[PDB]
Amino acid sequence: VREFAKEIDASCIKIEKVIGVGEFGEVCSGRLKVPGKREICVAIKTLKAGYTDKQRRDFLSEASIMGQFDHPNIIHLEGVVTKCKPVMIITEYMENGSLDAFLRKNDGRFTVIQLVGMLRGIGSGMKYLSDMSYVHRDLAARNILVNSNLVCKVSDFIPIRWTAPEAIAYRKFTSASDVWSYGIVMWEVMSYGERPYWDMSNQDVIKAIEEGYRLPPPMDCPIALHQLMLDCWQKERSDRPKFGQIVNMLDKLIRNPNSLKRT
Ligand SMILES: Cc1nc(Nc2ncc(C(=O)Nc3c(C)cccc3Cl)s2)cc(N2CCN(CCO)CC2)n1
Repeated sequence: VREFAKEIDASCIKIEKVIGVGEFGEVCSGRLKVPGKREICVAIKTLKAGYTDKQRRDFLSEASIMGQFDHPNIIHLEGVVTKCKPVMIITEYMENGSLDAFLRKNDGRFTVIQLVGMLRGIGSGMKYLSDMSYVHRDLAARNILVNSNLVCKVSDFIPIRWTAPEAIAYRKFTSASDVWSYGIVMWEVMSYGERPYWDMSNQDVIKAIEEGYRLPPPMDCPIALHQLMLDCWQKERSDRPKFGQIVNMLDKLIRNPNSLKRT
């Protein structure tokens, strides 16, 4: 048996403002208050006006997939509204928005241990997804959300410079190509949201990677963290660490913080 999205009575939802817009539709912030339970802030996603039946189905599919996941580092689904129009997907509200934006607005503001904690959370969520045979395909800081307590959660259920060479060249997407992407996310985090490969063109990036180029340590990045990035970017996908190993390695760095001394 599979999980599913719970139906939420529309009277329990109060939409407060629009906080994002896309080609798919839009996202709002609001409040959810169910009888007997404390009010929580939520995010509310809707389809573009005039959506078709097919679009409505593909939409309620993002919800059914999300309903399968219950982990502290994966965005939490509250439920759906389907008995009323328009259709909506409701999740927890992540107060600090996307990780890329958040770090760029807070350049230099966190400690190494805080940053490593964020990476450990992302890794834990990815271990959970990969455990379940899911492949994200689009792992990047822009697709991670952050709450008030700095907890990072995987969201978003070809970006060339986040994508493993075998996924670009042979369309082979696996957890191991997600691990490559995770390495890029590590670099984004430790650089406070710099653009991977800077001004290099997509073509230049592809050629450089094939010739053995890998990104350098971000400014003031511990060597141990950069070495882990390099492990994630092994050419042969089978040579990359698994997500469980990544999390274990981060846990060991956090437990033995002197290991973060060398830069
Ligand atoms: C675009 C945006 N989202 C934020 N938080 C979100 N939490 C959950 C989100 C989400 O999309 N859920 C979701 C849904 C609903 C359906 C399917 C799949 C998913 Cl994953 S979006 C915060 C934010 N900020 C704006 C700027 N800042 C200043 C403050 O006023 C900080 C806050 N902006």
